[PDB]
Amino acid sequence: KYKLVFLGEQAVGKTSIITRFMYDTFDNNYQSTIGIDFLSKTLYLDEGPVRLQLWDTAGQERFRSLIPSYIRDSAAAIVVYDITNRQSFENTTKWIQDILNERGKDVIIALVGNKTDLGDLRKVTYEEGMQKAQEYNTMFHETSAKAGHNIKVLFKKTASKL
Ligand SMILES: Nc1nc2c(ncn2[C@@H]2O[C@H](COP(=O)(O)OP(=O)(O)O)[C@@H](O)[C@H]2O)c(=O)[nH]1
Ligand SMILES: [Mg+2]
Repeated sequence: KYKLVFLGEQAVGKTSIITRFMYDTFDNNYQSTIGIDFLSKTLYLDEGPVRLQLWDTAGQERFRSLIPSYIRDSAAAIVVYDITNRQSFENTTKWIQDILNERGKDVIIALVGNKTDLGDLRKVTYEEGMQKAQEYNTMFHETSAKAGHNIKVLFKKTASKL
């Protein structure tokens, strides 16, 4: 079993990405919520099966004292932002630092730009996201939980190198 924690500002798409991967579905009528959740899934890689334990967190500032417990013992950490929201992107550094403080080098980190189906509303370029990821040597991906685009490769890459 490997603990994968999802971090990021409220409403960027953490719950939706997780749902998309778990049941390959999307709630088009889903109106943002506050809460935490745990879900695990087994992925079969051309090397053997890998059990993943996904932690869906609550990123609002009022829950900051819970961050250490979110990240503790994690094998991987996904920092998610919204490509249409500049402020959610500016906060990625904060989340990446929380990860480094708590786990140092013993964790795989991935930076994800979500909501790629709203390209017309993009406020953060792919370039910017990629540079941030390169600054901290993390993985970089842009996804769309709504359309269900480029999400499976994210979990496959994490489950493979970990
Ligand atoms: N257009 C679009 N909306 C999305 C996408 N992912 C999530 N959303 C919507 O954005 C809102 C916030 O998503 P949610 O998963 O609750 O965010 P969380 O706070 O990170 O868990 C919801 O109303 C979702 O339906 C996406 O890829 N595209
Ligand atoms: Mg959520």
